[PDB]
Amino acid sequence: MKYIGAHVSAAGGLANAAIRAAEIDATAFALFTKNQRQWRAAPLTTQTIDEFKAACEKYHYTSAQILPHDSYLINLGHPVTEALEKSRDAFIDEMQRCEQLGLSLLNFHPGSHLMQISEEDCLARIAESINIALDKTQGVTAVIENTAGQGSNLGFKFEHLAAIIDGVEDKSRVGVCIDTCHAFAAGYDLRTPAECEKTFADFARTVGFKYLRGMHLNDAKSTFGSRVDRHHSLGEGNIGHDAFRWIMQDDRFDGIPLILETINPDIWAEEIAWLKAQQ
DNA sequence: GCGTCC
DNA sequence: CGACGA
DNA sequence: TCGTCGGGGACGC
Ligand SMILES: [Zn+2]
Ligand SMILES: [Zn+2]
Ligand SMILES: [Zn+2]
Repeated sequence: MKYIGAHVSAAGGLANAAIRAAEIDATAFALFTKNQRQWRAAPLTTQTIDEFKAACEKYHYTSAQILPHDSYLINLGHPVTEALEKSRDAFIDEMQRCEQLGLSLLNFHPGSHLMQISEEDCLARIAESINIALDKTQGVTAVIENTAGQGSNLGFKFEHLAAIIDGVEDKSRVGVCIDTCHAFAAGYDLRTPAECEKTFADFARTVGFKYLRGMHLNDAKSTFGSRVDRHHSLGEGNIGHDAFRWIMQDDRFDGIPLILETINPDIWAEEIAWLKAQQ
């Protein structure tokens, strides 16, 4: 079975995210456990935690269906030692809030060399940041998102994801989330079923589906190989609808959160139903 | 620099 | 993007 | 329901 949802708002409380997901009839959801544009946040209160867990129980969201996302400020491959340490600290905190919330997946972005260190070195830093985090927590898998390759951001080649995973000690708790907009922006074509085949055979060869732990289902406002990260609603961007029907019909994408991060939340319920109906 | 996006 | 502010 | 912060790294002016 497929779990199909959106990144919903956690304004006014994490439980609100589960409630908003149920309102759009999602069978999966993503959320930020704290604001993603700020370094600090108050510790989770027992009430926040219990309210969240109660909401997930009420609406039948198990941890296998929820894909929290970390902060935009964390750079796990930072070339500067103090900034790298702050990010590593922030990332452990994020993993710990997952532990507290009963969440078992944490989606994050690889990291960026800021043209101060080599790609090789940066990828190894990221792999080490992940080892550090897995060392201080239990039961939460580090899910690496592919990227569009904007600026000095790594993760735009599947080989990057493979190289980070090769550096992770406990491979039982690392995985990947593929974002279709980002893949398309990085040069992986999805505009026809045949191109989808090609792109996911490449993924299979380089990373392998055993590490696939989530998807972000985004059309692209940016163009093919542009290396620009700009989402669009399904069917309205440069990828088009065929890729999404193709993914819904392929059983390799079952049992993982499939998350819309499309740009018009007013149509997520309709995007979710359209995806469901493509199966 | 801006407004905007992720 | 979520908290907050009046 | 509106403007603001926040403050990392970008994009397209
Ligand atoms: Zn992301
Ligand atoms: Zn994404
Ligand atoms: Zn994106």
